[PDB]
Amino acid sequence: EIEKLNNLQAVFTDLSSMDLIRPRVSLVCQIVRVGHMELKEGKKHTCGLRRPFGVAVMDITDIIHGKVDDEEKQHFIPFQQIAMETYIRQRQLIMSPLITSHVIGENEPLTSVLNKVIAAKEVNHKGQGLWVSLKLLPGDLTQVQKNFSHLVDRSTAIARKMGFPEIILPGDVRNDIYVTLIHGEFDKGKKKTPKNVEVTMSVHDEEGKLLEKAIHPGAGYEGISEYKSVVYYQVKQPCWYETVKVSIAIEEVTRCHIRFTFRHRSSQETRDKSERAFGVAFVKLMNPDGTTLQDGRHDLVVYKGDNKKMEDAKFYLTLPGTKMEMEEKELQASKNLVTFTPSKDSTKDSFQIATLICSTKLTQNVDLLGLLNWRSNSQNIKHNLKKLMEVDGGEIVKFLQDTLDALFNIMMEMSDSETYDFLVFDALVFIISLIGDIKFQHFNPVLETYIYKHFSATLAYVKLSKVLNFYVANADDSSKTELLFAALKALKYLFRFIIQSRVLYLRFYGQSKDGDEFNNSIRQLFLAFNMLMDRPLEEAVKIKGAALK
Repeated sequence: EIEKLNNLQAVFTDLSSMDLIRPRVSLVCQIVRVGHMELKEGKKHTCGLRRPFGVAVMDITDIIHGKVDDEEKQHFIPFQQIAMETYIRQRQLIMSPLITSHVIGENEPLTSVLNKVIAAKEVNHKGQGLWVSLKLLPGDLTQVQKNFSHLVDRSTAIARKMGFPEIILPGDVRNDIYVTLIHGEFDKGKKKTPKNVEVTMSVHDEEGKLLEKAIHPGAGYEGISEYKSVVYYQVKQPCWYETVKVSIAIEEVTRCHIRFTFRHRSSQETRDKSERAFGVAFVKLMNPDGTTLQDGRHDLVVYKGDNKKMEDAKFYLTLPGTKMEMEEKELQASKNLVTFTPSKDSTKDSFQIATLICSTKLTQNVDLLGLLNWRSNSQNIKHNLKKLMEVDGGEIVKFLQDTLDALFNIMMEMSDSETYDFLVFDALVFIISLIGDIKFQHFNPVLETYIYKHFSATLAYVKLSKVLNFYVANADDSSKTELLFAALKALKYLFRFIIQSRVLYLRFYGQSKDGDEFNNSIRQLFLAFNMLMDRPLEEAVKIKGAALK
């Protein structure tokens, strides 16, 4: 890219406070050669094949620390090539040749050379490297492009962090799905020469049509229809560890899946293009529970058989894709012997991928979704509520609005179950406690936005007052101590919601008929607090402290 030659300016965004104070950060530049399979002259070879060449690494933690910052410094990061050690030491072996092995100078995965460079602080570059001026610019992409616009114009490349910052801004709309090709064990089949498996991933829809540009190889480069993995030479289980970026329409990702067509890229072009994907794995970006694909490792399974069945969405999508999917179908078949016939096409071949979904809207939780489906999952609402608190606030904050509305709906529809009242009470206590945390304190404006604009209850406040009055009435309960104490920790917003429900009652029924009863509840709550405090201090020293707080 001649246009990039003077515009090869990289900026990594989202680099949070804990990122800078990380003990070790290294600037790893992976150099992958693209072209022919074998570095030989004489035979025509396929173009566009990626092969491992080398990786340049420099520990830029102190640069990220900001200890030394200077544009003039053109850091020459030494380049480490893979050990192609088969041409120098062979010329001197006399009087005792007894050796049986093969030639392996490229077959090492890039993670191997990466770990070598990480361990060995010295790199024998032999005059090969790259010049860069590394400086840390405070702030995210915006103020970097505004307080350092000269260095970082809009034409400067944009790169984001593997993770999330300490301050999740409300409306951090993103769809950064980072797919890492950890490894894949693909059998050599009837070829003694190990297959040069290339993961030409293909985002097909539920109808099987390939999605274009949904796969982005990395920052500073646009999306592509299909991403081809590095074609490892005669490696039975290639280990790529190649991260690609997937940014599909966040509302289309439910109908979108990735089809992993594994093609053996032989030493010759006619063989390569005459060889189809002997095996194909895949994953669908939604879980069966209506949630998007969970963040972490997914153990794909490479199928075998009719390639027509491999490429037709109505079959391979319906067929299980991951090893967990093998287990799911097998276990559902164990109880029900109704037309569940396992296929001998299920070879031992399998694939491994990791999905770092950096997104805001995408849902990954079971009990939270069941609570979303409360109107049809009242049976699990007991368990959905019993397990919602272990759901991290990162998931809750995604649709806190619908969560709050659903809790209030549970309250109005079937308020008879005081058990669900208690569950919703404690879950809401935890909700407000986590929103008050520094992580989610900036959603508190959005929380109050919901309260003033989207709160949807008229008498739940009555039951909240009743339950909280019970909480203060049973303050001496050790099991209540943590529950009542955490309620105390956020009583301001609990009562903001209660006031919202009361005022909705007011403006929906005109006059406060139970205004006197309401105030009586308030007063009896005060005197219950009095009963709490006049109890011996030893039981609840810290609890009366938080009460005063």
